[PDB]
Amino acid sequence: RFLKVKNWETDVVLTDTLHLKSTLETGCTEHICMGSIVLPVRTKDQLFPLAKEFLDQYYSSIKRFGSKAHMDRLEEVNKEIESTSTYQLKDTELIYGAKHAWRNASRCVGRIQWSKLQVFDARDCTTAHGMFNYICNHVKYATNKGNLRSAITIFPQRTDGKHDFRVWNSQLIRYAGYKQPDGSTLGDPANVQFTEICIQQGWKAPRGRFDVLPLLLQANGNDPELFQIPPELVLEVPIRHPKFDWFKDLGLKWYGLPAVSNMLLEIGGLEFSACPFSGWYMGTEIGVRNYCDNSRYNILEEVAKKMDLDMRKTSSLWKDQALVEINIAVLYSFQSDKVTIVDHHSATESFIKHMENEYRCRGGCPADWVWIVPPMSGSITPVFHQEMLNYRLTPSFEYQPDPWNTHVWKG
Amino acid sequence: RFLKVKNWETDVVLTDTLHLKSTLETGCTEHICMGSIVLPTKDQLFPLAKEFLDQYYSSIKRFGSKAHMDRLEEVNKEIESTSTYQLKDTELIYGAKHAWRNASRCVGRIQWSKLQVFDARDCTTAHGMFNYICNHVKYATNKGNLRSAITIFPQRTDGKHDFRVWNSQLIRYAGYKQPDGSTLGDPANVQFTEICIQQGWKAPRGRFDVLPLLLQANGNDPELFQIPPELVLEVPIRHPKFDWFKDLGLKWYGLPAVSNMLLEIGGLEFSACPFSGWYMGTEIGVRNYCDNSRYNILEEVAKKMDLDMRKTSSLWKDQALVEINIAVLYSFQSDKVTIVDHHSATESFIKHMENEYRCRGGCPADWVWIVPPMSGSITPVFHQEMLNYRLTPSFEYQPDPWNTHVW
Ligand code: HEM
Ligand code: HEM
Ligand SMILES: Cc1ccnc(CCCCCO[C@H]2CNC[C@H]2Cc2cc(C)cc(N)n2)c1
Ligand SMILES: Cc1ccnc(CCCCCO[C@H]2CNC[C@H]2Cc2cc(C)cc(N)n2)c1
Ligand SMILES: C[C@H](O)[C@H](O)[C@H]1CNc2nc(N)[nH]c(=O)c2N1
Ligand SMILES: C[C@H](O)[C@H](O)[C@H]1CNc2nc(N)[nH]c(=O)c2N1
Ligand SMILES: [Zn+2]
Repeated sequence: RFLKVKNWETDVVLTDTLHLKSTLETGCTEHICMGSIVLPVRTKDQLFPLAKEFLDQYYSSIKRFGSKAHMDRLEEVNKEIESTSTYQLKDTELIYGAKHAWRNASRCVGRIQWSKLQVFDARDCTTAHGMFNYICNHVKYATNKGNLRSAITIFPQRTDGKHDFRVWNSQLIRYAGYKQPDGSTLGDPANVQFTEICIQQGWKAPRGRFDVLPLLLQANGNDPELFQIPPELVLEVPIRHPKFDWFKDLGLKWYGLPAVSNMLLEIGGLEFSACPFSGWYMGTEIGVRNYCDNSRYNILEEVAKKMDLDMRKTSSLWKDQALVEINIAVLYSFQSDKVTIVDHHSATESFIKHMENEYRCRGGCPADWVWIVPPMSGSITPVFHQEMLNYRLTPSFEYQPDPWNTHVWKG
Repeated sequence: RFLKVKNWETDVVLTDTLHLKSTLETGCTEHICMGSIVLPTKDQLFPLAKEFLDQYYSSIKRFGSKAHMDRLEEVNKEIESTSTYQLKDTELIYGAKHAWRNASRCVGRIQWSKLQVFDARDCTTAHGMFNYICNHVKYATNKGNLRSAITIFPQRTDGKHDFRVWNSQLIRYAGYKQPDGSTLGDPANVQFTEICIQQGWKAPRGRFDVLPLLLQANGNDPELFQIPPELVLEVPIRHPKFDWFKDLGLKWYGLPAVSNMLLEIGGLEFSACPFSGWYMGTEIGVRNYCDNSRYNILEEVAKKMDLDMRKTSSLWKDQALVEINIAVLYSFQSDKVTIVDHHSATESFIKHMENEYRCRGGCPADWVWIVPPMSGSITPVFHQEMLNYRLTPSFEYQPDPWNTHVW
């Protein structure tokens, strides 16, 4: 079967066949769409088909499908599964698999970049100290003094589900949040609960507005351990505005390195529960969401007060006005310090070229419109006007429950 | 089977049960989401009639009463004998209000129970259609104090006698492709303008020419009528700070009046059912003015503001966008023509969703349409999970009449 998508600005129509390779389920049915819902231990029996389907894809991609090497590898994996209940990926398969999980991530606007990903194989790691070292090397490499390079570090896969590797941080670099007795929050409200865990685990909190959190790292199902990232490895950008000289005195800064650490990477039915990955920011992530969400730094009012905007009626668009100036400030600041960042115009235009290329060479590009459209100025970006199809391909990144909810404390 | 929706700003979780009463199909499957796609007999009729009459009688707390049973009987008898049936006035009004209540793409549904219904089922000719539509236009406009209204022409019979308003909205501007290669006016209406010209309209050939109505009665060939100019309330666009803004020569009409949809009530199909409310400011300022395939004015405005248009990263487009939208709202407000900004409208919709969840067990909503086309995440709907599903009575898209009509 063929599915068509239309761009309503260009009338360009594309045809999807790749959706036929999807088997995992969406949340939707013929009677309900769950497109805006945020969140909508394996047998031998289920594992070999998953391994086979992955190795078939890998061997096709290298133009060796049905070769002796392909068949010998299926045979070798089959025997390893029957003998040991699992199997190990070759380094080449791991690299391919991690690049493909990114290529297949339908909520990611930055996928034009998917084939340039540095993969750090950390499957020989055994302790939380070893994980700390691996993560430092990833941060230093990816940062590259501001010229950011995408990278992922892949710790040992799940075995019985009782020996998982996990990074408890949701991203490698994040700012502490502290709920005050008077109900206000100091620092980032998104990280209050994780900050509390850190403190209980014995972190000495500086209690400021931008305290970089310590890593909490679990190796081999053991209780997690605290480590502080060397501050010299944490690149930060003070935020200022090209015209408004009072903007700097808001005291805002942000970190350069966005590095998601709470997702699970599935390749060939194997589960990598600790696979931190990093790219670079699109400016709206910081300027729109991190600064302006009501439940985050929530700076809209203070900025609009300083701009002397008419704040008595929402219809003056004061919030929209302040929003744009904050976002100019973020892009200006990153650019002035030579830290990689991309604006939402450039990123979405590149995504559309990526998507057309995918349709032409791969037969499709699963994309989640709800997430791809930027959180400001939606319809003046080309993605707003682009019909998209969302479906689930493996290899994939997946959500997983936060580890403090599931961990069995050894004590 | 019982579904939860969460707001990620407030942590409020609501439980949806209303979706189980859902009838039509979404276009999604378990394998593929099509959430972003813009367009995804006597025997058939009585179940549809019964489903509707049951909900109606339920709504007036008379479910299972003799009057309920008697009406179901009357309607069964009428379909068996005539192949169709007629709605009572009370039913028609309930149906129309509920079609709006059910419109998953409409942010303005807090208003759904205040809808003036004009019953034009007695209409027989296109001149009649024109008269009904002028009265709707004048009633709804109410000298700038807009009032929601729908006018309902006769229902489909054998499908060869359809009433249709050929126009996509009662009030729209002409578009003309020029020797230049550019487009004069609204590029969204080029094809329809050509049809008008073909049918005999003398086009003034300007940037903002109000199109004539093309009305089809009883499946006859459509006829042209110009809406009295004095009934079309328009607003010149100016900016409260930028003196030069007025010289762009921009204006928009005050009354948004969708005329191309099909209203389905109790299985009956009302193919001409123009309805109107009032504008959310972004509809004009973001979409009508700034879409590349619409009036596409961003460049011209940015230039008048003397922004750095060298690099996308200076956010020149974003700056100009906010200003264009400030001007739209200020102009409508100064001239006292009802308008709502996207902040106030989405705040109201969240309140309406809570009402619907508490009082009805849910609210079908299409997030892709509900979130405004600028400043998405600074409106509360962005952080609200929504479930989209199709309830009847409903408004539905239908084929453009010119592809369907035989002359
Ligand atoms: C290289 C520059 C990149 C840019 C500009 C970028 C951009 C983005 C943005 C804006 C989002 C939405 C984030 C949000 O709203 O919180 C996102 C989501 C995501 N991206 Fe990327 N991305 C990049 C690289 C990467 C890399 C290297 C990977 C993995 C190898 C990745 C995988 C993902 C995944 C799995 C999501 C979904 C995250 C979630 O559900 O929490 N991206 N991307
Ligand atoms: C009273 C003020 C109203 C407001 C502020 C409002 C708001 C809106 C907005 C912003 C849209 C999206 C339009 C677009 O993006 O092109 C919309 C769509 C829609 N509304 Fe409303 N609305 C109002 C009244 C009504 C009424 C009175 C009805 C029916 C009686 C209605 C039914 C619909 C339907 C069916 C759609 C989807 C239209 C389509 O798919 O083309 N609305 N509404
Ligand atoms: C590699 C890269 C490049 C550019 N940006 C990034 C940062 C992405 C961070 C995502 C942060 O999102 C936070 C805030 N809201 C939901 C949460 C992420 C999330 C939450 C849930 C429940 C599910 C899910 N899939 N994803 C990473
Ligand atoms: C009553 C009211 C209140 C506020 N605004 C309005 C105006 C809505 C007009 C809708 C016109 O929009 C045009 C351009 N994009 C979608 C399209 C309407 C539409 C188009 C298509 C192809 C399908 C569909 N269901 N609906 C009406
Ligand atoms: C409820 C809704 O799906 C939620 O707020 C989503 C919307 N779109 C998003 N888009 C991105 N890129 N990131 C997000 O966190 C969200 N949040
Ligand atoms: C492809 C995509 O669905 C299309 O551009 C949509 C997005 N959201 C929209 N939202 C509204 N309110 N109106 C629209 O016309 C659209 N267009
Ligand atoms: Zn869906």
